Amino acid sequence: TIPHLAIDPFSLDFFDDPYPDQQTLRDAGPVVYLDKWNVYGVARYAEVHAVLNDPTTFCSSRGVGLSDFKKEKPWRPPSLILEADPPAHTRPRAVLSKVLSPATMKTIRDGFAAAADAKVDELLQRGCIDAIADLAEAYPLSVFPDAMGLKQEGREHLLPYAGLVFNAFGPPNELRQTAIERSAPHQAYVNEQCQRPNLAPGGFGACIHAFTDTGEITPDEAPLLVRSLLSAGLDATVNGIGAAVYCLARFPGELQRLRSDPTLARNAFEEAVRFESPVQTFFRTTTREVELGGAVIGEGEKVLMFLGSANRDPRRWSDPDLYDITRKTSGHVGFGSGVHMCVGQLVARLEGEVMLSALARKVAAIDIDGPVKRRFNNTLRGLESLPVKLTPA
Ligand code: HEM
Ligand SMILES: CCc1ccc(C(=O)O)cc1
Ligand SMILES: [Cl-]
Repeated sequence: TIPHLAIDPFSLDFFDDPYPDQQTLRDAGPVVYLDKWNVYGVARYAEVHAVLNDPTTFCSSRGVGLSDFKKEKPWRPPSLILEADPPAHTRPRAVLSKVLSPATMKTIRDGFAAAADAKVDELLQRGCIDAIADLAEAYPLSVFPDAMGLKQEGREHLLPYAGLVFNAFGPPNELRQTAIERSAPHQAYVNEQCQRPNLAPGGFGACIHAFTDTGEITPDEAPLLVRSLLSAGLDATVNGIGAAVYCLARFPGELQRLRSDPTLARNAFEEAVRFESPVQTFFRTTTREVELGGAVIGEGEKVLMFLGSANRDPRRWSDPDLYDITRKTSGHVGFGSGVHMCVGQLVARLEGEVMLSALARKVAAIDIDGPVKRRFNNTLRGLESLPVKLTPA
C-alpha cells in the first residue's frame, strides 16, 4: 500500500531545507505518491538505484522532467542522449564518451589545473570573495567554454540557458514558467553555437561534428549533441564546486585533512557531490505496469527519483549527514547510475579535483564572512552567494 504525501519537492521551502522532508519521504515507504504533482516518488537508495538501472521499464524517452512527451510538446527538441532510450541512445552516447574520454582529459588537464591554481592565487590576493560568483562560476567559465571551442561573443547566455534547462525539468511552477517565458534569446544563442562553423577546431564541439564522418551520428544530430554539453556542462559543475567549497567552509577538520594530503582532492570532490547532490532529482516514465519495492505502478506514470536523498539514506551510508573526504563514495548516485550515468563525469571530476588541489596547497582556512544566499532551481541545489575569507597557507 502506497502512502500519499502533500510535500512539494519543488517548493522554495523545500529547497531551503530539504533534509527533514527527504527523511519523511524515505521513511513513509519505499514508494510514495506525491499528490501535489500526481507522480510517484522513490527516496531510498535501493529503489533509486534500482529505477536508474531498469531503463526498459523506467524510460527516459518520454522526458526526464515532469512533462510526458507522449502527452505534451517538449519545450525544446528532445535531447538525443538524455531523453532517449537504447538503442537510439547508444551511438550518440558513444560519441560523447569518446569526445569526453580519458584520452581527451590528457589534452586539457594542464590548462585546467593551471587555471585553478591561478584563480586561487588571485582570490588569495583579494582576501574576501564570493565563492559562487568569484570561484564556483568564475573558474568553470574560464576553462569550459574555451574547451568547447565557443566564440567569445554571447557567452553571457550560457548560465541563463542552463538555469532554464534545469528549471524546465521541474513542474509548471513559477520557477519553470518564468524560465521558459522569453527564453528565446538564450535558445537562439545556444542553437547557433551548436552549428559547425561556430566551433573552434580541436574543441569538444568540433570533435562532436568530426564524428559525423564515422557513421555514429549524422550531421543533423551533431548540433543537438553539442547542445547537450552546453546544457549540462557548466551549471552542474558550478554547483558541484560551490558545494565542495561550502563543505570545506563548514567542516574545517576536513579542510585540514585535505591540506595534509592534497591527493585526497578528487575524493573530497566526489564526497561533495554525494553530500550536496547538486543534481537533486530526475524523472522516469513507466513503459509498463511494474511493481517496485513491494508497490505497484501503472503504465505511463512519472516516477521522481530523489538522488540527493538516496545519497543521504542511512540504510546505505554511515553518518550520511557528515562530510568525510576519505569516505568510500563509490555507489553514490549524484552522477546517476547505469546507461545514462553522467557522460561528462571526467570533465566534472577534473575541474573539481584541480580546484580542490589548489585550495589544499594554497589555503589554510575558509571562513564564511557574510550572508549566505541560496539559489533556487527545480533541479539544481546550490548557493547564490557564499561570502568567505580565504587565509593563505
Ligand atoms: C558535478 C557535476 C555534474 C553532475 C552532478 C552531473 C549529474 C548528472 C546526472 C545525475 C546525470 C544522469 C541523468 C539521468 O540519469 O537521467 C547526468 C547525465 C549527463 N551529464 Fe552530467 N553532471 C555533471 C557534470 C556534467 C558535465 C561537466 C557534462 C559535460 C561536459 C555533463 C553532461 C551530461 C550528459 C550529456 C548527460 C546525459 C548522459 C546520458 O543520458 O547518457 N554533465 N549528469
Ligand atoms: C546534467 C544533467 C543534464 C544532462 C544532459 C542534458 C542534455 O542532454 O541536454 C541536460 C542536462
Ligand atoms: Cl535550445
